[PDB]
Amino acid sequence: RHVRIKNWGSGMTFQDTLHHKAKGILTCRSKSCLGSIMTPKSLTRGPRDKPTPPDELLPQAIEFVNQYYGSFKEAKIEEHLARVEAVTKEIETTGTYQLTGDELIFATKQAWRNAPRCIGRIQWSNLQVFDARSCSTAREMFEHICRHVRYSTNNGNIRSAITVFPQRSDGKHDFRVWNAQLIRYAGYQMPDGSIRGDPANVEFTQLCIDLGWKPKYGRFDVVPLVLQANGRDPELFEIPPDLVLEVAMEHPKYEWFRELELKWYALPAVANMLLEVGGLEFPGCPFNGWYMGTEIGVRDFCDVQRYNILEEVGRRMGLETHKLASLWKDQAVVEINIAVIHSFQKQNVTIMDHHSAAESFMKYMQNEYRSRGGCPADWIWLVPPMSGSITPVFHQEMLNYVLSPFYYYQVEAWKTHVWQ
Amino acid sequence: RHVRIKNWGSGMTFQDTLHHKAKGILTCRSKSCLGSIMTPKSLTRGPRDKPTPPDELLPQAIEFVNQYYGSFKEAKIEEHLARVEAVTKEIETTGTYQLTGDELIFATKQAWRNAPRCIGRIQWSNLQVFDARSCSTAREMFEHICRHVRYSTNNGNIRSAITVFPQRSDGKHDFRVWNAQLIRYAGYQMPDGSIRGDPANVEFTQLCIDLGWKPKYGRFDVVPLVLQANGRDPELFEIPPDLVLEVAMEHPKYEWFRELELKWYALPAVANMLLEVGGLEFPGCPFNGWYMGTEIGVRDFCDVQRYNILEEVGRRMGLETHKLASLWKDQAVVEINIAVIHSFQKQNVTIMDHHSAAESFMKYMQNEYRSRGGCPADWIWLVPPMSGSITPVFHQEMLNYVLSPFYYYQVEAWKTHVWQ
Ligand code: HEM
Ligand code: HEM
Ligand SMILES: C[C@H](O)[C@H](O)[C@H]1CNC2=NC(N)=NC(=O)C2=N1
Ligand SMILES: C[C@H](O)[C@H](O)[C@H]1CNc2nc(N)[nH]c(=O)c2N1
Ligand SMILES: [Zn+2]
Repeated sequence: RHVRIKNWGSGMTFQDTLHHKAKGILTCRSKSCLGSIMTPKSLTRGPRDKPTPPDELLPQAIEFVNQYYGSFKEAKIEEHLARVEAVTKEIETTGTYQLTGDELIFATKQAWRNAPRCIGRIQWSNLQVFDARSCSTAREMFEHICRHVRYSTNNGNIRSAITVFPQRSDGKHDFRVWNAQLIRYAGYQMPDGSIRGDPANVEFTQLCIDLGWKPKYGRFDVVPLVLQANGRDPELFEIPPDLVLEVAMEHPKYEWFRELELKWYALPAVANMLLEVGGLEFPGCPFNGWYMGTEIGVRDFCDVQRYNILEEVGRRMGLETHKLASLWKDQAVVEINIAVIHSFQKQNVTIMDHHSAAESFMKYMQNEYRSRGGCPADWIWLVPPMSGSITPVFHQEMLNYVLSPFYYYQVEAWKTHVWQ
Repeated sequence: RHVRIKNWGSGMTFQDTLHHKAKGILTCRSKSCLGSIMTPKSLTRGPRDKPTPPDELLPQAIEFVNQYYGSFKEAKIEEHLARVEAVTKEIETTGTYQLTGDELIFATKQAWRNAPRCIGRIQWSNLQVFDARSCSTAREMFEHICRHVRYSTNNGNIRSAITVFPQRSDGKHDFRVWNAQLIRYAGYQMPDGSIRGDPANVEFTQLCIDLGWKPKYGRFDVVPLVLQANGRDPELFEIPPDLVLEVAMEHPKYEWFRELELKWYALPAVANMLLEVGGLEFPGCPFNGWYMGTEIGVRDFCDVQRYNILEEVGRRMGLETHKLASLWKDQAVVEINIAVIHSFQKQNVTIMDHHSAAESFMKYMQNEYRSRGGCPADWIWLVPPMSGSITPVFHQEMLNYVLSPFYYYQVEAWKTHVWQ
């Protein structure tokens, strides 16, 4: 009982059976589709008070094992039986189990593939897995994070990597990075109420400030890392500036663009999500890829609740800023995006334009239906926030479902954290 | 219970209660969201062979009367309940019922209001309803439609209007327009293998040629209306040229845009949908509004399966069309859309840009929540094909659901027509 989906631009169709393996968690019903909801609690894995009862954990562990051994081109039936026995007992003995280093590598790459809002999934097999499950202290987390950052930054030739911290035990000893991103700029509410820097980051910058960080009141101040080790209250650590590559924004025809004095960091890294694997939850697993120009050019720079430079750019381009119908906003957003693309390239830092990205995703999607008869995808997030129908993705019908392993959101740590 | 949704670019939130009155017909399960499917069977109201079982009909009939009568600030229980009585008898006796003139006006507007994929809904209360439920012939249908086209074109000052043809009886005497739109250009499969005109219309165009129309082999040849009266084989009727307002495409600065020799028609009218009202189905109800610039500039002119002029425009613009990262496709699509809105304005024909349209939709969405505690909306359809996040609609979370009255899809007539 597959579900046929079609691409109205190429006529290509896929039959989807994989969604049958999905968890019955989405909130859509016959009466209503809630697909445009950003952070549904269906895509959220929140805080635990007790450890997962072992009996409850057993079935999911075996399923992951079966899934792990199932990825084997050349089946290891014997190794497979062994491992299933090993896990059953380990859970029987320790109430939990540890993934081998290879099962973790597999689990990380698979959760990326099962990430329906990620357009960069064609690179799913190129992922550096930093095993940091041995971790015990906030300082150690800091060092693992700087290693990751130096690795992935790689002097501009950005590389993907994930750092997996210790798995959740009882939920009272979680290893989590409170930051949404590893690198992110601060936002400050000035004494008169106005905001300087990234307005989306005002709340968290205050937390940092409340924890001892010295505010610098600039437009682009990298906030410090707020690390929670072993469920202890978090500690601040500042990424050494030499590990933070940044790009100054210039525009290939507009000399004055440089006067805007804009820049953005090279490393996109999600730090506050939870990796789910065979029943196990990993509350700390920062991961990164490289940038899709539109994230900076359209969202970071043009969202009204972010940097909001559209008005000022339209004005400098000499556009009919007074009427919507002149499409000045659309001319501005394109030039800003050309700037972003042009600047990273100039400085030799990895960045992909939304067209090449979408074309790579179509390729990935086809490979997925070919290999596993399915590819969970969220149309709303995959389609670029600029030139939608100009991309193949816009014209692609998709199915959105949650498989396993999966990268879930969590409740923001400060919201749940009991300070001691 | 309600469902709270929020706009991330304004902070406004709504609490949806209306969704409970929606029809449980969406195919989204907990295990899968297929909201990106374009023509789902859940949104399709197909053919019949028997009349609607009166037992099934009656409740939907009553519900409608209640809704209708409930729509007055000044209530009238006497009149209301009597109309419930009347409709009961009618269905009991006749096995069906007939709406009043005012009820039909209410149903059409209310169905428009309940049209999730419509960004134009703020205008929902301004709709001219051409009653033609007495219609009996193909020429008569053609005459009602010519009246409709003339009223709506209004010399460029476009007006919204719907023409309701007789309600379906037993499914064997459906009054229907086979064409998707009232006005649309033809697509020809040329001998050298190329396609001339609108490629998306090659199939319907061949159908017309098969029914006896003389193909003109031009790029913008209006196809003949293919009209089915009382279930009879369809009959062709070409709309008087003088009744077809068109706009020659020109760009405000690019003098060579005229060399492209493009033009488009001013009246957009969905000709093949089904109006559902209290159990009643009206397979023929052509409606129209005015154009949102993007439909023509991004979709009709830029889809690769349509006119696909992106490449030559980019070339004419002197862009690095060989490099996707140059964002040449983005610069070209912006100028194409500026030509569109410029040309319509210059020729004094009604058209609305996507920022202005998106803005009005937000105004409408709020009124709706204040009014009925709901507003079914399809995010995927409502977000313009270009510059998505620059518009407030992108940042708006929505609930998509099916209410009554409602405009559904139908299986294309030819796929089901038994030629007598
Ligand atoms: C290989 C280069 C990569 C590119 C270009 C890329 C690009 C993107 C983009 C453009 C988004 C949309 C997010 C937004 O707009 O907020 C996204 C989301 C996401 N990416 Fe990828 N990504 C890459 C690698 C990765 C890796 C390695 C992982 C996990 C190991 C990953 C996991 C995710 C997840 C989980 C989301 C959803 C985030 C959310 O819910 O906010 N990505 N990515
Ligand atoms: C008042 C000016 C109007 C504007 C600017 C407008 C604009 C639009 C746009 C841009 C779409 C998306 C279509 C696409 O891209 O395929 C749409 C869809 C739709 N409109 Fe509106 N519209 C208007 C009036 C109306 C009226 C008066 C009705 C009904 C009497 C209506 C019913 C619909 C329906 C049912 C759809 C869904 C079409 C489909 O499923 O293909 N619209 N409209
Ligand atoms: C596959 C995908 O659902 C389709 O390409 C959709 C996307 N959104 C859309 N939106 C609008 N307004 N018209 C379309 O034809 C359309 N096509
Ligand atoms: C409300 C709506 O779901 C929200 O604006 C979404 C739309 N699509 C998106 N897509 C991406 N990639 N990133 C986002 O933050 C969003 N936001
Ligand atoms: Zn859904």
